[PDB]
Amino acid sequence: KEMVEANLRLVISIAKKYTNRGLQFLDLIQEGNIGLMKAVDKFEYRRGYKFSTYATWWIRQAITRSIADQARTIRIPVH
DNA sequence: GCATCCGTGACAAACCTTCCAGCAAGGGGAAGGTCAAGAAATTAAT
Repeated sequence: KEMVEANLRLVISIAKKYTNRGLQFLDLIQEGNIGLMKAVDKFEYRRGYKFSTYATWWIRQAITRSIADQARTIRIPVH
């Protein structure tokens, strides 16, 4: 909880590059929230990296997944 | 018990799984479509 609450600035700073008129801001924010929640258990911090750098890829994956599944009436898949 | 603030009308990029249609070059099963034999039903001799 404190890990995901200390890094909401990460999702609200990464959600600037995908602010198109397909979805609202809050859906992308809460999809990046579950992407960061997956990155918490996928972190494995013993390599010596920061959480923002590895969490950026997971949150961008969740953002692309939300813009692929949602933001379109005809649901076109992610590929 | 009185002044004052909101509804509401306005002709990215790779990575990996399952699932399904095509072209070989066609055969076979299920299901539905047409030809030559004998049997019903009519008539011209008493």
